[PDB]
Amino acid sequence: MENFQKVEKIGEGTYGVVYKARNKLTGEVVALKKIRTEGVPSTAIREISLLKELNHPNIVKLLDVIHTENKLYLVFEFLHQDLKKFMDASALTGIPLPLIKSYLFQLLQGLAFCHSHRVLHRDLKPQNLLINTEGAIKLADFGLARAFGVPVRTYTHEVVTLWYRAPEILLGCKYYSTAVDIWSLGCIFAEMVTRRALFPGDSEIDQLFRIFRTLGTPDEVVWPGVTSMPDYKPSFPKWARQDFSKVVPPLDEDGRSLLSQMLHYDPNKRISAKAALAHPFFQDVTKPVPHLRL
Ligand SMILES: Nc1nc(Nc2ccc(S(N)(=O)=O)cc2)sc1C(=O)c1ccccc1[N+](=O)[O-]
Repeated sequence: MENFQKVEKIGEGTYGVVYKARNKLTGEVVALKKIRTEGVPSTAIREISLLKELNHPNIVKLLDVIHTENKLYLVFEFLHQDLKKFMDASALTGIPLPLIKSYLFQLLQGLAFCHSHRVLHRDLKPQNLLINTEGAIKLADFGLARAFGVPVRTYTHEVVTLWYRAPEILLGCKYYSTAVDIWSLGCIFAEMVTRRALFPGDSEIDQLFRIFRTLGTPDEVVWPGVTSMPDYKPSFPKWARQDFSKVVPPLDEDGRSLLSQMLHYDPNKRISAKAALAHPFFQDVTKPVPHLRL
């Protein structure tokens, strides 16, 4: 900590606190995540160093990893705003479609890259997507397969957002696939368009049921194997799928077609990041400059 001047706290998670800080030596401004433990997991710490090699324009750069004094510090390149704040600042007007499209395209490139390197994000949400004045957007705060005991109560405690969680996770799947990130990104795409969260559940069952109420209760026809999943109950209510044109108006058919493919129930039917990049929706993609108030 003596090597870093804390300028201000820029957030807090269940097991980590994030500060904007300055390197007393270099003068470089960074985001510093501080994580508290009785020796700390080497396995979890392992995966970390791995992320250091994942360098891509749409992935926040992990500069350094420091284990010391029973604390783990992650130092990342600093960006000035997250998508959650940007969406809130743009709620009255809405983000222009060309910017929505550019951000979606860039995030898919980022995912295409991590997925081809067998890296999953696992917890995409607007707060973990960072933007800069040049029109770029980047994936931040990648989640580990396991880096700390199943989070359920933080020091001061904070409510975990389930809004972007894929249905297979909610149904108890033990192994996540790259498809979980595509689902989360589709939820974010919908939110940028409508200016309302797609599935705002306040509990795991409410989250699951909100997804079911919109996309219809899944069955073996659309999702083979779903009725044998760990948390599936034959007692789940059976909702009919809602007309998709009601879900994200006034998004055009190209956008709606791509979103429907990102939200397929079956992880194996859900579009890949690579395939999504080739979807007709991106035929006219460009890279606009966002109006950012910092
Ligand atoms: N790199 C980086 N930059 C940031 N700046 C920032 C500046 C302003 C705002 S805001 N609310 O719009 O004013 C938000 C973020 S956060 C961040 C992260 O890498 C990060 C992102 C999410 C969770 C945890 C971490 N983390 O582990 O450091």
